[PDB]
Amino acid sequence: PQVYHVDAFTSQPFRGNSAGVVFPADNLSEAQMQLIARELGHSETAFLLHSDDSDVRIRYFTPTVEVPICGHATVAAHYVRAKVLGLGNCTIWQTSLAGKHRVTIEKHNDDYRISLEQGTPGFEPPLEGETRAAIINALHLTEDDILPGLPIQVATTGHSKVMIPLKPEVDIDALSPDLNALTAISKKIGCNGFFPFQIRPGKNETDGRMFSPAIGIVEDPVTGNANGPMGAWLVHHNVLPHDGNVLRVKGHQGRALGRDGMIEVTVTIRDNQPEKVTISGTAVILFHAEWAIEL
Amino acid sequence: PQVYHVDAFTSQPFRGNSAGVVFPADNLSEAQMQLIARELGHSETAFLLHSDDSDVRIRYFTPTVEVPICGHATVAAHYVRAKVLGLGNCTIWQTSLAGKHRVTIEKHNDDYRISLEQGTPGFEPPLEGETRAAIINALHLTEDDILPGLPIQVATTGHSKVMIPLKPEVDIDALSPDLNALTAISKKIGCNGFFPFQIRPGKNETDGRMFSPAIGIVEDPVTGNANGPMGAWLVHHNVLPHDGNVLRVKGHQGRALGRDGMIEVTVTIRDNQPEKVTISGTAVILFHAEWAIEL
Repeated sequence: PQVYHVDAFTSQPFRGNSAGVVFPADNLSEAQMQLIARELGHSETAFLLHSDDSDVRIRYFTPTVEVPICGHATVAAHYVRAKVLGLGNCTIWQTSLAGKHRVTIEKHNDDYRISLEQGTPGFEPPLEGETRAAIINALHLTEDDILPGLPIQVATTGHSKVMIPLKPEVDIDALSPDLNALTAISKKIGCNGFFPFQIRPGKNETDGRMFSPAIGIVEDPVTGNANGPMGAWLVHHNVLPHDGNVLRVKGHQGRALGRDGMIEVTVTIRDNQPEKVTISGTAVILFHAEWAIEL
Repeated sequence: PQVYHVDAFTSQPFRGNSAGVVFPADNLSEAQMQLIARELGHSETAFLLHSDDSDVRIRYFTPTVEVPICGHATVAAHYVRAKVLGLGNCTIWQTSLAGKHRVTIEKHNDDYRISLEQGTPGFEPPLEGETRAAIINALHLTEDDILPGLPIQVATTGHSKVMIPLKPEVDIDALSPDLNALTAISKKIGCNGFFPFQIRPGKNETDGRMFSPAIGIVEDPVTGNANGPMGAWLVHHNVLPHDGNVLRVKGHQGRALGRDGMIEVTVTIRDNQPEKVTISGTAVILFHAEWAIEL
């Protein structure tokens, strides 16, 4: 029984999004898992369990509550598991609270990249009138800062987020929103995260920040559930040119926090609509240890 | 270069006040120590360094800033150091930004107790009028709940706290303070922490809670710089009987957080006043490891 401290969506130590990984977590109760996640203090800790109906079952806990699948924690978990079991190029099936998920492992020069297929892409009607203006004013921007001819709009591949497309000229790192205003807007529109992003001039690459004060996370460093839908939204609205039937976007997040990370978003396209979204990233293990106490 | 994860002021895993301990830290810069402290996410991480004017130097970092000294981190550090070096019953001097402090290490039953001698006890003029009323109201109490004829006041042995003496009848675990009100009080009085405490009937034994929302810590599990001054306060205001040489109080803190800890406070007495305050506790190492990355 070991604990691993992992920075996900980065190969640079102390960057990315940190997660704990514990295994084997078989015969740990729900309450012991919750206690260990509280103790480690990461946004999430993944606990790896044996499964007879899948390759592996993962349970995910914040310091206070069990959650369903989490992108960065899932990357961390499979990165650890690949490294410990010495996997090569493999497809793995994992179970969680949220059912079954397809995970891919790619090995290149003794390092690993983990891919996760997300749920079905979807969009809600664009936010207009007072709700739009209130979101823009919560970021202390004006309508001139928004990418022309594109909506502020809830997008999802499983956990919904508000897309806020910004012009390249906007200083996204200087953004300091009204957190209480965003929290109020989240209850009305029923969406707990806001995702302002911009596109690097000329490239299929982006820079975003994810603010979710309603749920108690002021800002998450690197968010698969924002970057995935963003890639889907980019196809849906024909914002980026693509050859073939795939859009590949390199999403950057976490720079203002001093926790830069990179998610590769691959979107398969059917009749110019997003069909499937896959997110990819690597990780770095800072340290790992056997527990010095009986659990 | 190793990292230890320690719960201080307890022998029970997952209780007490957790701290990180890193050593040797001699080839780390200030920036690296700060990043490590941020990464571990403990309220404090202690870094153990060679000293040229004492037995050991310690630097203390929260996730955001360097601090002069802290009790639970000091206990963690010397506990780890005692385990790693196989020390016996030793009295040593440590150096920090707070200066030179005397640390005692005691070995009983293959385990260790660490004592730290704090600074000189100090007591400011009692808080009265609107300020006293504001503090009581922010705890959702009334004047009937405060230990009769005793002041609410800033007291200190190194880092000041507001002493709030409650009747033993008050349900201290049920307190849920107006944190915005405490934050505004802290700014007016120039003190960031509030320490409601009560005395167990017939015993030299206390229960307390330390709230410090002004600095982004809603509640601290076990605070040496609150329990120390509390011990001194009890002598200064003639609250508990004693022989006249020493008063020993067993302080408890952290129960409502599910992070129960204990801190022994020893106060030497001269002319019916507190002269010298020592705090003591044990600790438990949850795990430790060499860093897997180059620092």
